[PDB]
Amino acid sequence: DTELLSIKILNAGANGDKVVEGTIDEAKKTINFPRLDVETDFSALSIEAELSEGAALQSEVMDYSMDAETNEKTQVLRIINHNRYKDYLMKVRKRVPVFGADFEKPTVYNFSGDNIYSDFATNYTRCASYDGEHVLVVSRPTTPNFHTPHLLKVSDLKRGEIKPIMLDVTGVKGGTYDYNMGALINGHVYLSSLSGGKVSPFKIYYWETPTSNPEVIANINVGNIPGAGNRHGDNASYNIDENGNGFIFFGDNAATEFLKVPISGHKTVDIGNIKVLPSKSDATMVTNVYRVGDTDQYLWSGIRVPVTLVDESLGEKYKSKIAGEAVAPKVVTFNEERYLLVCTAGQGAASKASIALEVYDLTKGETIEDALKKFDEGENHNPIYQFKLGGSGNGNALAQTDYYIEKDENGKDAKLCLFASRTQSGFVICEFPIKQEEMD
Repeated sequence: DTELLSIKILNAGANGDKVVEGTIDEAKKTINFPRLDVETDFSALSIEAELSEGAALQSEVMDYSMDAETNEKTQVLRIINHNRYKDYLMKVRKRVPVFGADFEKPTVYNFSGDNIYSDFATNYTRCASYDGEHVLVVSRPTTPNFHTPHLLKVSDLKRGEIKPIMLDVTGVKGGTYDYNMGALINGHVYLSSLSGGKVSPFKIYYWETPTSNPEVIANINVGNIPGAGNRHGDNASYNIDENGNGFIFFGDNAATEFLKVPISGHKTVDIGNIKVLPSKSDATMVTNVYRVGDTDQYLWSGIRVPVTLVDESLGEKYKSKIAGEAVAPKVVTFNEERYLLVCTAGQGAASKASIALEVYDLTKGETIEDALKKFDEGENHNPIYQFKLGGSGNGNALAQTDYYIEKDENGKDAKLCLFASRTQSGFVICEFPIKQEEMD
């Protein structure tokens, strides 16, 4: 007959004691095995086989020596008898570690497109934020819902249940709009008013918990800020660390500047150190400035401002090629990879922006500047993941991003959860597992 009925490697693994079964494809005359530990002594693999009556292996020991660079090697396994022989191509492979999120396995909770969150169907809601536990919807009340700003518990939304938890907004008044932007940070809620001129109150409010009374933490007289523009609060980039320290950036409507507003201890706004930073008309009113990790650098982008690495005074360090009206640029580190999370805005009825959550791979490179350079230099500039929110271009295309990382019982990253929201399109939560070794 002359064939190989079964085969095993008897001495795989660091300790040369793992028995690994082979798969024989008789039509193709091939033999495969699951990938072996990289610590295996591949120079002398001992094998055991079942053959047809009378057939012998040439040898029971095979040399699959590979250099550290190579992950696979094929050798001929010959079976012989009294006058016949048959050659099989036997492939042995090393395990290859894998990193980051598996973007091929999204779990999506969609409140956009056909399922657009109702408050997001008008320009009376221009902001939403997410922290894994809730979604904050900064809705100004309007027909027919008349919803004030509220939270939605993520566990409810995953079951398709919309159950608004309204914030206490007693005394939350002042400004051309009482509220417009906001954020969920450290389990707290922040909201800011829209100041329509020098004399319009520019207020920042804080909720310790969802059921707390509101606290006014700032009431900024824009008229007392030398160099400030006319209107603030159309956009906001809240950068507040785990100790409640950082800056809120507020670009003026005319895109002449940003107000950099310092915050410490979660609630203390330093009015004596508000800085006016130069912006440019191409940023537009839809623009954001977000801190890279716990470093002293930030990413700035806008409608006609590609994602740019800048210092804390908005001094330009590196302009990347990531554009397409990507706004709210956040750098996410997850399971040893580094991603850029953006939402494309779609500002102007004629805009051709994707209107989408987009993720770009920025893994290769030491620093964020190196990573942006390496991205720019590569052949492929497509996002590694996209979720289109639907809708079309409008005149108030404010968009937000956020993320949350779930860790396992051992403190290791397990699940990457990404959020984007866009005015008049809605919001999405997209969850991804860590990659698993292609156990092929």
